[PDB]
Amino acid sequence: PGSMNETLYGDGAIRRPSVYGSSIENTYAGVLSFMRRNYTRDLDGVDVVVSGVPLDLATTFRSGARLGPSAVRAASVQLAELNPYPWGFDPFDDLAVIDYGDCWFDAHHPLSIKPAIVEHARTILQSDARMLTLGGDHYITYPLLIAHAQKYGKPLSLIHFDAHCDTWADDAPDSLNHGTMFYKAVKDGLIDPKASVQVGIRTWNDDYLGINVLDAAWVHEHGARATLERIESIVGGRPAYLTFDIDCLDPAFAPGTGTPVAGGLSSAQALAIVRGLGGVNLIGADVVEVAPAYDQSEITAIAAAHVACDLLCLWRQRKAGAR
Amino acid sequence: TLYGDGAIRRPSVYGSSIENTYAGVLSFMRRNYTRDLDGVDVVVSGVPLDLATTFRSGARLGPSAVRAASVQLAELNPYPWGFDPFDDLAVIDYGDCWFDAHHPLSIKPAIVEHARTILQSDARMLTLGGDHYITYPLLIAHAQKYGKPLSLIHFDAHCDTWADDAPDSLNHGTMFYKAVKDGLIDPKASVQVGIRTWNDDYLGINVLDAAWVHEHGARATLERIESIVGGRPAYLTFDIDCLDPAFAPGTGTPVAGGLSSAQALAIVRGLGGVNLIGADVVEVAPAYDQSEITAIAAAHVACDLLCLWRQRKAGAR
Amino acid sequence: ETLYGDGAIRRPSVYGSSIENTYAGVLSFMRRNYTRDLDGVDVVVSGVPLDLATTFRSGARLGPSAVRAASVQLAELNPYPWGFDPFDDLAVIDYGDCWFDAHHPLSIKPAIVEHARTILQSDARMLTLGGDHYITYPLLIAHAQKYGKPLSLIHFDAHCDTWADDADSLNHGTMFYKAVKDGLIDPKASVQVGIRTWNDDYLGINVLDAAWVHEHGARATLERIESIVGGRPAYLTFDIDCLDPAFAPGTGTPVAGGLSSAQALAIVRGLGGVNLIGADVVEVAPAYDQSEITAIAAAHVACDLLCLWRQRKAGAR
Amino acid sequence: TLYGDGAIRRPSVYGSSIENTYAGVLSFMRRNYTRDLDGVDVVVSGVPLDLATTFRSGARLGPSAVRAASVQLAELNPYPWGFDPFDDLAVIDYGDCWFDAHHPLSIKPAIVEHARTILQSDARMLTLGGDHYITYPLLIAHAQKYGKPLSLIHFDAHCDTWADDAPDSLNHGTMFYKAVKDGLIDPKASVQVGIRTWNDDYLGINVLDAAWVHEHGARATLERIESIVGGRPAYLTFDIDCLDPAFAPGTGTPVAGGLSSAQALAIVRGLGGVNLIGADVVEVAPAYDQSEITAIAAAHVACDLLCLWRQRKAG
Amino acid sequence: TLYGDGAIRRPSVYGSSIENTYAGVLSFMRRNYTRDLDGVDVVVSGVPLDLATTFRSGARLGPSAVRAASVQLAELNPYPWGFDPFDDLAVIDYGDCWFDAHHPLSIKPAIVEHARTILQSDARMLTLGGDHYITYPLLIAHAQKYGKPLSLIHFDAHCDTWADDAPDSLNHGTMFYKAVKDGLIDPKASVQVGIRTWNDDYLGINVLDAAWVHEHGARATLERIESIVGGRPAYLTFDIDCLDPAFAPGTGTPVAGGLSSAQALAIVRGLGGVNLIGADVVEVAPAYDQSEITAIAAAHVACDLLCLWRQRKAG
Amino acid sequence: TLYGDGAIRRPSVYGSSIENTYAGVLSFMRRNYTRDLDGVDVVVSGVPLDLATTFRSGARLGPSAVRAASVQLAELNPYPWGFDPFDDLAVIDYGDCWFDAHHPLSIKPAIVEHARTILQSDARMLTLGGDHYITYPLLIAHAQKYGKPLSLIHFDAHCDTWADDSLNHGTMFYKAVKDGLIDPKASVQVGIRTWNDDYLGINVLDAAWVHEHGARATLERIESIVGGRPAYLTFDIDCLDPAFAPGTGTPVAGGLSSAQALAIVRGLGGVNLIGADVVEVAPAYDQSEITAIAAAHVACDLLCLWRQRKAGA
Ligand SMILES: [Mn+2]
Ligand SMILES: [Mn+2]
Ligand SMILES: [Mn+2]
Ligand SMILES: [Mn+2]
Ligand SMILES: [Mn+2]
Ligand SMILES: [Mn+2]
Ligand SMILES: [Mn+2]
Ligand SMILES: [Mn+2]
Ligand SMILES: [Mn+2]
Ligand SMILES: [Mn+2]
Ligand SMILES: [Mn+2]
Ligand SMILES: [Mn+2]
Repeated sequence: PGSMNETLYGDGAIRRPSVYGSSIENTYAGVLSFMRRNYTRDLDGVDVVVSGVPLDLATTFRSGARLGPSAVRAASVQLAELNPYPWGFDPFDDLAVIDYGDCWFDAHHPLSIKPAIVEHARTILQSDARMLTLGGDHYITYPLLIAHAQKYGKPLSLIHFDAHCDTWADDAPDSLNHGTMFYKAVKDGLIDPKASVQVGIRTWNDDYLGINVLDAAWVHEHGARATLERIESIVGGRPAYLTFDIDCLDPAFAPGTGTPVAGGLSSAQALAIVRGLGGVNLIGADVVEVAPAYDQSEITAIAAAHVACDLLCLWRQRKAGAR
Repeated sequence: TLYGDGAIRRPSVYGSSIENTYAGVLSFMRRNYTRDLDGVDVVVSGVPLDLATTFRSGARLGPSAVRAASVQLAELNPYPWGFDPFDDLAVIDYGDCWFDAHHPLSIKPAIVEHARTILQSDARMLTLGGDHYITYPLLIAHAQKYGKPLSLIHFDAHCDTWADDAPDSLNHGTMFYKAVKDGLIDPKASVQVGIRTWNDDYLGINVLDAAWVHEHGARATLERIESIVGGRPAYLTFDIDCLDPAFAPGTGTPVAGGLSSAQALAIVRGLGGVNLIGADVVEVAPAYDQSEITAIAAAHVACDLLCLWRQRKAGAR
Repeated sequence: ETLYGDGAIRRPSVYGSSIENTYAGVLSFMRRNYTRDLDGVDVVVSGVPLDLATTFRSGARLGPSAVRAASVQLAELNPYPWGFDPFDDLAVIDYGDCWFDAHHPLSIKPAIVEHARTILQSDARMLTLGGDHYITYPLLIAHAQKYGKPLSLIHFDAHCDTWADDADSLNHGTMFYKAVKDGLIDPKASVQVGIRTWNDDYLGINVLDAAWVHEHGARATLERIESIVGGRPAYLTFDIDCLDPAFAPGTGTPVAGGLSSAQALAIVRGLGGVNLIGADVVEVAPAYDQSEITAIAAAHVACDLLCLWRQRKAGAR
Repeated sequence: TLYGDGAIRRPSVYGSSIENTYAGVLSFMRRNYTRDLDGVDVVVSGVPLDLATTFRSGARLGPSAVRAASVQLAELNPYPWGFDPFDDLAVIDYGDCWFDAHHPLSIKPAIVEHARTILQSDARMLTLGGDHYITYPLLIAHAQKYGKPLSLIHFDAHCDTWADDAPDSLNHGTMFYKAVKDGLIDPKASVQVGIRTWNDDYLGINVLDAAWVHEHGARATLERIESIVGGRPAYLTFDIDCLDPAFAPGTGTPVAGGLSSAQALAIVRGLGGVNLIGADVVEVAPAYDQSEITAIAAAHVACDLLCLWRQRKAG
Repeated sequence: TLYGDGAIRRPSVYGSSIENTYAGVLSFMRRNYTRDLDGVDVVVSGVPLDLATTFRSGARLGPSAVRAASVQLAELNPYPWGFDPFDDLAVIDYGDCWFDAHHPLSIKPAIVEHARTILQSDARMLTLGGDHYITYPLLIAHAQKYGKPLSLIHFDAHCDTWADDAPDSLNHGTMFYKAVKDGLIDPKASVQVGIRTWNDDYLGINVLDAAWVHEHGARATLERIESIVGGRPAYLTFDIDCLDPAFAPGTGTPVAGGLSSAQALAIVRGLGGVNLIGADVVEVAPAYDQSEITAIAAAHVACDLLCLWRQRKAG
Repeated sequence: TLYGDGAIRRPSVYGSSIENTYAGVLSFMRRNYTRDLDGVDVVVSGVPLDLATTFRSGARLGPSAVRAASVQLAELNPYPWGFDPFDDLAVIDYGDCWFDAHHPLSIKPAIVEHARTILQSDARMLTLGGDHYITYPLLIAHAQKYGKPLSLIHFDAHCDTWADDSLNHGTMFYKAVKDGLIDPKASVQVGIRTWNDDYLGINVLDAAWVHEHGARATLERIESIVGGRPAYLTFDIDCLDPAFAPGTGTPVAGGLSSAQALAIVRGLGGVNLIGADVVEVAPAYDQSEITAIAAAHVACDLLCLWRQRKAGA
């Protein structure tokens, strides 16, 4: 440890002295941080912080998303072995990404959870790192948006991939519900519906609150490039937060989720869209609702890890293009 | 509005109740459990058969798997419909066709009698399988009420028209050969969709194979189905193995290269002008299902069929 | 006038069994009548689908449905070794579930207390299916109202659930600490069986740890339980994680070195002289179950509890 | 000695071959695949039936599951026997009894004829199920050969003696009522082990219930079995649901409170005194199995039965 | 016409037998189990290797999983072909290549010798893996027979051409770098289909990545393949991880955004103009499979390869 | 006290932190992830090998599965011990032994060097497998430090003493005996239920023997056999019946319960325990983590034995 010209074969997440660079791993072993990034709470010189919020108390059907962050970390091992495709660079050579670990909260006092998540995000945002957050159920995005609006102003543009709009009316602000937190976000003025977009939608709301909806059928009909171009058109250059609910994907591709809805996107379609979002002013992102107890050979977590990897690459390109 | 267990508490056959999605009585889409058919528009029932299967068994548990997989569909108005179908359409869950499996020759007449009983009420039947053999006695009873020959709209990897001249045989792969021979269905005005297995003699039934559907798309498939059946009385039978094993792992005879659930639902949703007299959704085998995704796709098909009947009940189509 | 299929929704009487295909039919607990009418009822089975108090894996919210599905074989034959059909003499119904607004978690405790209050007003016994173990605390509140306090608790669990907690908290590991402080249970006349986790302060409750049960045997364990509770009113709470993970993999907090189902059932079946006022069977998490074996073991415990009540109603004990 | 695929390569019915455990032709314990019965001591075959089941289906795939689960048993001499039984005992894998499931009344006579054919060779049959109904037509053929009544040694959570006066029903829970009423088995000289379900009329068959076995132990159970059957021609039928669901989750009718595989194997291994004329191992349902543990326990039972016959042949 | 267990009963290498789909000897598509190669057109064999894997192990059980998954394909004429290929094409199941895993340096020559032996008969090889490393020693033997350099048609999420200058290494991700360096395959006349991982140096092999296939479709892809290989002797190697993890979860290195089985089969079925000299289907890992869907997709690919050979024999 | 991710945040190697059981960094029993061995009593490390397996592969993922399965054990004082071992015993998670799998002849010396390096610190090794072959190079390193011959306490359905450069998880204890690493007369195998023509004079308490005579009789026989000799304990999870340990490469019916196995291990406080491993967990075959959970319990109890021995010294 620390010896001159020490080669780092294995366990880079706990051994690498710098936030930059990859190191050799056996894919089936080694410390399982997200894409093997350094485990640390030190935020100096960091561009992106990956962290987990292991919540499933706000779920309406199956529970299990509390284990989502660990599942996505475990599923990210192969993505660490090679330069991401089609990017063809190692993003960690010039993008400083760490794994913070998780947002602790006291589940047994559930009204403390929302402020715990706001404070977690507030703390990270004081560093000027971007947040890439692994869920956990979709409720987490509401306090994340609160903290993001503090830093980046309001209203924000939301880019929301989901089978569900999560904007069903809820007359109780204090409720812990993964299906009504974007109703609250709109009512709080956190997000601008006319400059926001929901992609892969295939469930019904009497009032989508004026948010642009590109439903699953629309995506299938028009294709990924058309979808990507419509997203760019809607958000323009506004500060945008991207929230990816893995149940956007068809249950064939994402069986490991609490509220599966037939007729969704393939991972190919979703990734083609995410990979093309380089023109967007992406301020923060999350990937939510992975429930490993319902996963099958980790395929859901693997797809979630790919989304997260492509989000990192988008940030690498933004940093490298401004250099 | 009632909170919890609407299937056993609502005094009316109409309307939805508030449920926790992970609890409450598990009838199909939470509809009232009852054997009283008076004023009912659609009867959901199960026929828990797998004795006719040629590969894996397990379809005998299909009806309970489809009921359990229907809980999310009861929470919201179906998409893209945007109505609660149960405000205007009276749908009940009858429970199941009982039969003595240990006397398997008694099974065909038990299914015919189950259907004859329900059809006496003028309700439509939406039947959950069970293996595909069940559709043959169901068609016998439907031909009694609606006349013959019927148009068959058949989603499946398999034609189920392989030759079989033994009448009393119990085979999920030959009952539509028997159906054509009995004059129950008109091959020229029938259509098989998603086919990807070989028969030397498809009996003149129109076939839109899986490769055809992939090449031409859902709208083209839908329009070809409409062209073939026209205004004729039609029975729709959906074998979940129509879908690729990726979308429907939970089935007895999986065949690679099938439809997505997005394709299949796009087709079914567009069939509202068809004179659908009855329907079934078969071959769900929960022992081979993975996180219920097969049963979920089956429940979506069943839900869309109810929405087609709601539009017709309401005078829209 | 024996009915064939779907007895739970068809029998006019609360007494008696019907013929079912084991793989079909309405899935109430042991096929008992689904009803909210408590008149003349001896035991009410209900679910409380909670998992918000869990400390490791979630999933117990689906426990009640899993235990119901797992009870189908128990309905087919007279329970063994009893050799009677308990439902000829004991009126048992399935009430469905306690509804609650999960998104307002502070409302859950009073919802469960009210559910139990309502049922206990009928003088039926409650046999409650969990759900995480927190449900037992509000169940005890309601039971102590009816039957007096302090009650004797017979608690099967790998966990004492008596770890100190100073605060309205929702925790399946601290509710028996609250129960003791509230004066709901008498520690000296209470017993915890299968314990294999550490507490600095077991609150004077008698502990028969898993190793003690293995060393002394089921008969010794039963007799020690009986000695501890004597003739006092007792509530029996069975956390399925009492059983070793080999027998009960489907649970949120599995701990190695537990009881077999043979051991647990030998104990429960022998508790016929105890004044059991109520009971529950908790912590079944079907997402972690394997070929339903956990839910099957839970259903067997519940069945035996019913048989104990039948024997008491019948004057045999 | 041959390397790989001994089941399709060995010219002799005797002897073992070197296999990679994770490859090679999957006959039962790698035995020769053949229909030639000349000079054979034991014929292993499958009857892939699950049409007679009352709860979960799946036992139709039992024989293939058991064969796949037997790979490790072929690698070493069985324990505690410590001999390779195939050096002295000629055992083949016949494959399966074919039947037309779509004509279900043809199944019973197909199984009788399957057994009658093999029994003409004087080999013993070790049959892999398949649901328990298969034991009834197997007993019909065995009674033809060995005389009636036979002694039945029956390991099961279920007595399978519930009344059923329709002879041609296909029911895995009533076929031993038919066997008793037909005079195929002598109830007074038969025994049921691991029982933990209720019948109002056990037909006078001796029952050693699961609780009894737990209380008294394998040695006591074994000795009671011997006392009941004495030297009478005995058929052993092992329903894997005798084992607790923890040990045998892969079965159609799981009942809590069962035997461990340690208990069952200790009993079976001790049966060298029994005049064992034929046996089966039934109700493995691989769709419900978990990491093959049920099929593994079933393959162990079958292996031990082969070892019992090796010992009897030597004595 | 025989009823049941045709793999061990048919005296001729041609023709099909009646099987219960859920029973019967489990050779690949029920073909005769034999090591006799006289008059044989195609030999199916397994190479149960996973020592060369970089992530999950489990491919060692691939050959048995693909054989089990092939039962339905044997019941009907393959679609859309509409003929029984086994009436005109003599296909056998050889069993597996045995190797001493405990001496891993012996594995490569064992596989070369397995292939050399089979190829002396002029039968084509259709080989079931096993991890992708197997294709390297297979290409060595194929180059001995058919000359060097061969055209490679490679379906995979991975190029397997990452640099590796240690000769004796056992690595499923570097063996095609070795194949190119050894002059076994011609990069300019080879093609990799479904690629979605990065290499700084694809060695000039033509790449049609997963995104390209999704954009342009099966017909455009198959036509580009034909254009690249022309009439050169071509070896087809199909890594099941070419398919998206939704269709092929049972594999050691799953990568999102892959092909459907509909796309892959449409391409493979269209390759009748290619001078196909041998083929393999690799990386099925049944411990990670879900209701056999991966092994089923793999069996479908193998079936279609057999139908291509039947057509080429007829031409 | 820290709330969450103690494995990467605690400045001291002693003490526990508050964790949500379903979250936080997944080191073994949440111990500090570090390669600094100064002042360390026990080093937990993984050796993710399955190249030596004879049936199912999958043990390469064993160490990660055992780590993940150890989360509940970190929440409470271990039972029946009733102390937090980490207040007095310094335990770290080193991570894993790296090796180049694609050059398999390099693996044995890599494992030896791994152990040699850790043993230079005087910490004890508790190693998570990985297939059983790992114990052979571990024993080589341990015999270098502690002298030849060692006592072996071996829990397994398999004797691994079948007669035999080879990489084989079933022959490495034949080599160990022939190399003079272990003394068979002062060694013991527990749970055995597979056949060898020559058990090499090692004392065997087979599965049936344990079932017949019980855990107390077994543990007393063990203590008797090994006396005060330096002893290495190797626990193959397939010692347990497949009902308790389905997640393993070579499952054999008729095995021990976790209750039996833990009763035996917990009672081994008189043994001069110099090193230990827990091997053959294959998570691809595990069912609701039960195999990995039993393996984590065995490892926890080994830590508790060392805590007691440090206190008794
Ligand atoms: Mn959402
Ligand atoms: Mn959603
Ligand atoms: Mn069909
Ligand atoms: Mn079909
Ligand atoms: Mn508890
Ligand atoms: Mn507990
Ligand atoms: Mn039976
Ligand atoms: Mn039975
Ligand atoms: Mn490859
Ligand atoms: Mn690949
Ligand atoms: Mn070992
Ligand atoms: Mn072992």
